[PDB]
Amino acid sequence: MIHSLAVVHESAKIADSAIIGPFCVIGKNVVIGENTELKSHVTIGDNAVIGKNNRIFQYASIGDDPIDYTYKKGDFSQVVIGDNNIIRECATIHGGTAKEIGVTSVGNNNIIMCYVHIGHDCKIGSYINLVNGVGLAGHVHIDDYAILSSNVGVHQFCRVGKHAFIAHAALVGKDVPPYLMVTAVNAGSTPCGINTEGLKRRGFTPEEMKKIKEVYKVLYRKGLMMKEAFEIIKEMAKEDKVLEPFVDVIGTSRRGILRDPNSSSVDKLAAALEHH
Amino acid sequence: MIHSLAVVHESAKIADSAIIGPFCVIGKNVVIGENTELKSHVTIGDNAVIGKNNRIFQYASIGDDPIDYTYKKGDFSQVVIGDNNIIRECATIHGGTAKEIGVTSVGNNNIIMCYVHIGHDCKIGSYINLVNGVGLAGHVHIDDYAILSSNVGVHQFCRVGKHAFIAHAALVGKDVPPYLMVTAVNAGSTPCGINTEGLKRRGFTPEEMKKIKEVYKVLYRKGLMMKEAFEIIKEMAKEDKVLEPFVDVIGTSRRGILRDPNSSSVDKLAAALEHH
Amino acid sequence: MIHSLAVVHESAKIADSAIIGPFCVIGKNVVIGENTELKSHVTIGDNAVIGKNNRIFQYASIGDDPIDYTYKKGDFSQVVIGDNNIIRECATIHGGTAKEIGVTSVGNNNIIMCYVHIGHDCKIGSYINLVNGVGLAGHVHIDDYAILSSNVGVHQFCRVGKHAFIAHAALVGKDVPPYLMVTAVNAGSTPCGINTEGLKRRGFTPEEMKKIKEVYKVLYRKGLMMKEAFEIIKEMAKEDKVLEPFVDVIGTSRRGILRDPNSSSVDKLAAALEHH
Repeated sequence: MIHSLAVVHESAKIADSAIIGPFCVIGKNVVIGENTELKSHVTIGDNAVIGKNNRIFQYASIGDDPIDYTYKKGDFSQVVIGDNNIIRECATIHGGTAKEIGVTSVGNNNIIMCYVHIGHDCKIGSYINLVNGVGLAGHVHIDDYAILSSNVGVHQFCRVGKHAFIAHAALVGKDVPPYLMVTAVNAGSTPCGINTEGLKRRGFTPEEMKKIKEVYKVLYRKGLMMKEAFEIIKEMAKEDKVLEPFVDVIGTSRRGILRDPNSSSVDKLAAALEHH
Repeated sequence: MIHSLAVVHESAKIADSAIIGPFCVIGKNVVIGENTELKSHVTIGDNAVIGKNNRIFQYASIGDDPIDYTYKKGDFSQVVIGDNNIIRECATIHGGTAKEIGVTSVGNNNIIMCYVHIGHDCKIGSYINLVNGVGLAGHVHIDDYAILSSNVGVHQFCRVGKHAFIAHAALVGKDVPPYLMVTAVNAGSTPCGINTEGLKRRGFTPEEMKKIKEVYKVLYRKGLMMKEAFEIIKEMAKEDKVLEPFVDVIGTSRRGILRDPNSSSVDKLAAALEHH
Repeated sequence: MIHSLAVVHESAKIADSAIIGPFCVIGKNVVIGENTELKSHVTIGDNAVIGKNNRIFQYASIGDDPIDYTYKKGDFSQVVIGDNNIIRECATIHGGTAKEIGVTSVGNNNIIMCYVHIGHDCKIGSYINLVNGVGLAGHVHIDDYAILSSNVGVHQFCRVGKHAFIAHAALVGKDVPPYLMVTAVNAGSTPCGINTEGLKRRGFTPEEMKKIKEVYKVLYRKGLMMKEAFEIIKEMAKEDKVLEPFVDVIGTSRRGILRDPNSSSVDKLAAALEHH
């Protein structure tokens, strides 16, 4: 039911089973799917497409103007949201810009928590947790099952690979390989092993986790340069397909791969001081 | 007066002298006490109990669903708020969960500032300042008179003892003894002496402050392990009751006590290089 | 047009061409100028003065009570905002206090982004970017063209000089000279050269940039104390007027000047180990 105290543009298409609470404002050419609830005080920008079974909390702003100095009124701007999402209080999801395709997209089954910001042209996958205060600048890709903890910041054009975990207040300025744990290097971020807890919970087998950890070693513990490491990883991925996401993220990197700048202190050459 | 433009469920109990501003949304079985003002755009969740003389600012969300993967609709969730509180813009206070008692509680005379988040099952005491952007994950206990500065984050199940001061952007991952100053170790937090400024202002005497500082030494400067330090503190507390809160926080710790990991650099054994 | 679903006090003066969206709340003795839009859900506090061509987004709170323990009802509190500003979602701009003049002021052509907090008695100049989550405690001065990146915090009474750039999550606790790049020293902030990118974009010439960089050297690379450096800078400013803002910020400092505490590691005396 559309509450009598909501404002809805007449061109909006709202499924019968959708709940539009009091004091919601729904813009031009919006589509809202079946069984989606907008609790109260929700603003939906022009052209937004929202799927089924979504729960959107008060003071969430969805599909409104990008914050981009290159944007000007007359540009087409859109947010697409999938199904089964929870979007909490004061979240902001902005539409895309003309320099790409004008689309910000969010997939399925995500938990987007309080004060979370998803900037213009982001691509958010499925089954993701964005904890309170996460901020994603424009053009950020977050892959399936990733966890970004509270106050995590991700700079423009960065990618977080599948099943990664980013710890409280880490700043992500380079691409994060899948499966990784990333801690705050106070200002910045560093690799901190594999997300073994998430992986066990999601049904990864000992054999799969062994291969993922070996890739971690190849990347960060064997004294190899990125060219040499990537070549080894590609060969590994042939036999073990659970490693394919490594090939994706590293191969298509825009901003370079997250490194451990202090690996030389703990790599093979540092720790091998005996024969055998 | 209940503004004509507010939405109030008919089962809500609102004192005559309460002010419910325009565009407020008040849920089922809510109780709002005498002389409490809800300025405008305030959302109050089902079952919430709010005391007297409270001032709640626009876009504050109080008593709504917990963010907890263990929560499911059908669970009883409640926020209890005491008297004389100020709750500022965009604050979020979530109800409790079924794994405890389903109650988040806030005491008296608190200042909860802009964008502050009080997660499920928190217990907030009285006379506390939570500065802009403070985030408290579930099950956090904040004791009386504590100051948590801007952007302070506290992880789940942690406790901040009475009269503590937590500096800008510190992350609290262990229990904080009463009376302490805590600074940001950039990512994390460390002890930085006693909150002498707050303590003087609150009427603590030279004798009391001398004993509190001696406990600081026992904990962090005498080269003692926690078992040995706690035993000394317990004996001290018999003679001087101002130390009792030390016994409370340390004795009942869930997450361990905040340490100085670099105490060995500045302890008795490091600084004693002469006789006498 | 004033939307039928907005609440406007009868003493408010609103220009014909102003757009007051649905669910806005406009307080006593407010003035809103020509061609300013308040999108929806905007709260404007008593006595606020807003200029022309402003665009203010949903859930922005402007001109309401200061967060100051010295403030009491009956004190005059005001926000003044200039022209051509963009103020994004969930921004909070608080009025001034009685200990100064009771005025918070914002100039022209600013971009104030999501969740930005401008505390009591701030003075914000023109052409400034305050990126998401910036927090300015009371009495903060931000000079023209400054960029404060996401989650930057500025303590009370601090000044950021013209054309400065403050990097992600830096904490500003001292005055920042004009033209500087400032990075997060994880907890705190440090000088990191000159804002050469902003300066080139704003039409600064090679000669001007050469002089600005020489002042950087005088301040941070020649092993000089602040008294000696300031005296040299003052003489430099006579010949080259682009340096005058250095004289302003350093000469009138309330909180001291931002230093590089580790300059002795990289100064003239450290790097000069040969003749010639």
